[PDB]
Amino acid sequence: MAANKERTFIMVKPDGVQRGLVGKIIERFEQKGFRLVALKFTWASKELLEKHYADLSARPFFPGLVNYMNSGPVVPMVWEGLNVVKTGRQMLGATNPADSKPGTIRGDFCIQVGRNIIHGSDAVKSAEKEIALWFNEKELVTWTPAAKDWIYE
Amino acid sequence: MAANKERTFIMVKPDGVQRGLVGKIIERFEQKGFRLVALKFTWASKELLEKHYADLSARPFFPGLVNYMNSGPVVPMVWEGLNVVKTGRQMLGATNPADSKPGTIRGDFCIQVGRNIIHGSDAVKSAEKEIALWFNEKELVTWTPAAKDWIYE
Amino acid sequence: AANKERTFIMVKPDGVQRGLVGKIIERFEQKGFRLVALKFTWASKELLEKHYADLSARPFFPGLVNYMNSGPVVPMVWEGLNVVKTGRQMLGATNPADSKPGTIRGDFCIQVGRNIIHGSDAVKSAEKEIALWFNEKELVTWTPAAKDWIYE
Amino acid sequence: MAANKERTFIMVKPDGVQRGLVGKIIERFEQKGFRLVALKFTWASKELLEKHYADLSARPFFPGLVNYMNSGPVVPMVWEGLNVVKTGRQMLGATNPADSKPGTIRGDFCIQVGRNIIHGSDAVKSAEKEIALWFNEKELVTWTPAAKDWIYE
Amino acid sequence: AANKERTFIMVKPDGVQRGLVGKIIERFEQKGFRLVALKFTWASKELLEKHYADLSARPFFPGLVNYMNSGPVVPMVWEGLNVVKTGRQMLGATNPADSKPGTIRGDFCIQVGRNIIHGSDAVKSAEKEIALWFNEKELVTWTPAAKDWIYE
Amino acid sequence: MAANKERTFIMVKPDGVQRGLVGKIIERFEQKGFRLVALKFTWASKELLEKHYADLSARPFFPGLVNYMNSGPVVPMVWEGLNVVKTGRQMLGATNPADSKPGTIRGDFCIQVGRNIIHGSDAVKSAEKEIALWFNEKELVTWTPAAKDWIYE
Repeated sequence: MAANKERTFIMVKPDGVQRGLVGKIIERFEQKGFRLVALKFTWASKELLEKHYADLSARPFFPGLVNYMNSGPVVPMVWEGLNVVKTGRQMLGATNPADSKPGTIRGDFCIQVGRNIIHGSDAVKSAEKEIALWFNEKELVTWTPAAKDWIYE
Repeated sequence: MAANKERTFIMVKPDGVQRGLVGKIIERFEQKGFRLVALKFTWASKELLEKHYADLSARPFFPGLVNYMNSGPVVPMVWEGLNVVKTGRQMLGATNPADSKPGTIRGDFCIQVGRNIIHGSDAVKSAEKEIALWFNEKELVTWTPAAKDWIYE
Repeated sequence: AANKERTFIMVKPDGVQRGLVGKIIERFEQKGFRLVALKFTWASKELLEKHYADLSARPFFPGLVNYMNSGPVVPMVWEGLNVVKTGRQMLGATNPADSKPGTIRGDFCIQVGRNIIHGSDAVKSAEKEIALWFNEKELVTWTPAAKDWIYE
Repeated sequence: MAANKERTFIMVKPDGVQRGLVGKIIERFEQKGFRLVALKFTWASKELLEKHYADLSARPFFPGLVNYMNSGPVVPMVWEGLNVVKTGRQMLGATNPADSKPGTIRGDFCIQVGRNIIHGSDAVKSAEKEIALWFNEKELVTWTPAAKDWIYE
Repeated sequence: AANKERTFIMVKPDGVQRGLVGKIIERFEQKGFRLVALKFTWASKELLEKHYADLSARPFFPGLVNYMNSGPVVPMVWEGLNVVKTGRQMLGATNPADSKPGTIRGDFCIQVGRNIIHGSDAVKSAEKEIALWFNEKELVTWTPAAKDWIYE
Repeated sequence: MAANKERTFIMVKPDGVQRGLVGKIIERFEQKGFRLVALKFTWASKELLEKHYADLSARPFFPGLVNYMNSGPVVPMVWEGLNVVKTGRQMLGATNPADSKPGTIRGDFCIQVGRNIIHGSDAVKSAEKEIALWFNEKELVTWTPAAKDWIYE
C-alpha cells in the first residue's frame, strides 16, 4: 500500500526487441531511480496475449493484434517506485508515437502506433492485473537498493 | 504520394558543423527509424542561399543572414518516413532554442535563434522545393531498410 | 551584457551520491553555456539557511537545511544568454514527477526532497546565490573558441 | 553445432544490479550484434550458487563467495552468436578489473576483483553447463533478427 | 602539411542498414578530426573493383565487390595529424573478433565480411581512394574554431 | 595508507575545457566507481605552473609550455580509490594520444601530445605533491558513498 512501493508492468514489444532497444529501455528506468522487480524474455503465446488484451476481444483489429504480438519475442518487466505507473507512462510518451515528444522512449525511438515498441500499465489496478498475468509471485524479487535513501525522502 | 515515403530536407548549419554536432544529429534520425535518402557536405554559394532563404529577402538583415550562412560549410540531408516533415520539426524543436524543449536537438545543443545549428522543412511543399534546390535526383538513394516491417505496419 | 547573464547551479547531495555530477555538467557544456565557477564542498547549515532564506516561512525549511547538510554538494556558476530561465527549463520542474523526460530531473530522479539539483529562479536570486557561494576571485573570465558560432 | 549459433552465459552480479548497470550491459551486447536468447532477474539460492561454483568447493573463500553471491539479486542471461563465448569474455575485460582495459565492461565500470559486476562463461563446454544450471530449455527463446544477414556472411 | 593529412573512411552497407552512420561520424568529430567530404551513394561494381584493386588476386574479391554493391554506403574524407594510421586504430582490427572494445568494429560488429566500415591502410592508398570516390570540388576547405586547441 | 583511500590528482587542461570535455571526463571517473574528493575551476598562474612542471624546466620549450598552460582555465581535481593513481593513468590512456587506445579519454577525444586535454599524477608520491600544490587541505572533502560496499570487498 506504501506509495513508494507501487509497481507497474513495462513490456518491450516485438519491434522493440528486433530493433535492439532492450538495454536502452532498461537504462531509462534504472537511471531515473526506479527499482527492477522482475524481468524475462519470452515468446508470448496467443493464450496469454488474449488474456492481456481481453478487453479488446470484440474489436475488428483483435485477431491481427494478437497475431502480431505473437510474431516475435517480448521482454516483460516489473518496476517499483513512487508513482511508477503514471511516471512510467510519462517516460514512455504518448501511445501514438506521432504525439510522443523527444526525450520519451517512443518519442526518441519509433514512428508508427502499430510499431510503438513498448507497453506500460495505464493505472495501478491494471498494473496489478498485468503483473499477475505475466509473472508468478516467486518471480517477483524483493530487495533493497543501496541508494534508496538518496532517492526517497 | 505514399504516406510512409514522405521526405523532408534537414540541414546542419555552419555552427552545427563547427561545434561537432553532425554525427549526433544523424544519430537522432537513425535511432528514431527514419531513412536516410541523401547526404552531402558543401560550402553553399550566396546564390543558392538566396534561393533557399528567398522568403526573407525583404526582411531585416538579409545580406547579414546570407553572409553568415556562406561563412562555413553545411550538411544538407534528405530523410524519408511517415510524417517525417512534421515529426522532423518536432525532433528539431522550436526554431528559437530558448523555446525548444529539452530532448529536442535545438533544446539540447544551442542557445540563440541565429545560431540554431539546424534547419528542417516546414511543410511537404517546401520540402519538395528544398530537396530539388539542394540535390540532383541522381543523388537521392533508393534502398530498403532491413528493419522496415518492424517500423511500419 | 545579455549574453553575460549568470546563474547558480548546484548538484545536491543526492546528485553526488548517485554519480550525476559529470552528466549534469555535460548538459550545460553541450548546450553552449559557459562554466564560470565550480567547486566541491560540504555546506554548513549557516550557509544553507542563507541560501534558502526565501523559504524560511515554510514547514519544510529545517528539513531542507538538514538534508542539504547531510552530504557534499557541487556549486557552479554558468554564463550565457538567458541562462537563468533556460537553466530552469533544462533542470525541469522542481517536483520531478512533473518534470518532463529530457530534463535533468525528469531523466534522473523521482521525489521532490531528493531532486538532485538546484538552479536560481531569477536574475536577482542568481546574483545573490553567486555572491553567497563564491568569492569574486573564484569567478573566472575567459572566452570560448566557439563563441562566435554560439552568439552573433 | 553451427558456429554462428554458439551460446554463452552472461550474468550481472549483485554489485552490477545495485550500481544500476543492467541496461548498459545489455546494450553492449545488443549493439555488438549478439542475439538475446534468455533473460531473468532472480535472487540465486545458495543451492544454485553451490552448483555454479562447484569446482571451488574446497577453497577457503568458497563459503564467503556463496554468501556474497546470495546477498542480492542477479541478472542471468544467454546470448547467441559467432564466437560469443570468447568474444563475450573480451567485451567483459579481464576478470580482475585492475587489468581490464577502458572500453571493456569491467574496465569502464568497476574497480576490485571481489566486486567485478559481471560473469561470462570461459569456454563453450562451461557455457553449455551454465546455461543448463541457470535456465530450463523452455526459457531459451528461438527467434530470427531482421538484421541477421547484415551481421553474418 | 602534417596536420593536413587526409584519409578515406566509408560506412559499408551493413553499417548503413544497422543505423551506425551517426555514431561513426561522431567518433571522428569527438576525436578532433576534421570532416572534408561526405556523401551517400550506391556504388557500382566498376567503382568497387577499382577501390579493391589491391585485393583482386584473392578468392574473396568477387564476393567483396558483390556484397559492397548490395546496399548504399557513406564515403567520407577526414583530415588531421596522422589520421590514416590513427583512423585505422579507431576502426580496430579488420577482423572484428580481433578488434578491441572501444574501437568501432570491436563495439559494433562481429564477422569480417560484415565489418561495417572501411578505412585507408596508408597515405598512398588514401590518396588513391579519395581521388576515386570524390571530385576535388567535393573536398571542402575550412578551418575549425577549435583548431588552436587541437594543434599547436 | 589504506589502499582503498589512495588519492590522485587529475586536471582538465585548457584545451579540454575549451572543447567541452569537463563533464565527460568527470563521468568516466564516477561511472568507474572512484570517489570525488576535490574540484575547482581556475586560471593557473605561471608561478603555480612552473612548480607543477618543474621537472621540465631544463627541457625544450618550457616558457612555451608555461605560457600555453596559462592561456586558458583548467579544472584541477582529486579522486580517491584503490590504485587510483595507476588506474587513473590507464583510464586517461597514453600521454601521446596517437598511442592512447580507443576507450581511453585521450584515445577518444584528442590528437596531439601538447594538446592532450588532461593530466594525471604518475605515481603515489607525485600525487601527494600535486594535491598539496593545487589544493588546500580544507578543500579536500571527506564523505562516504552509499555504494561503497558494492565497490569494495
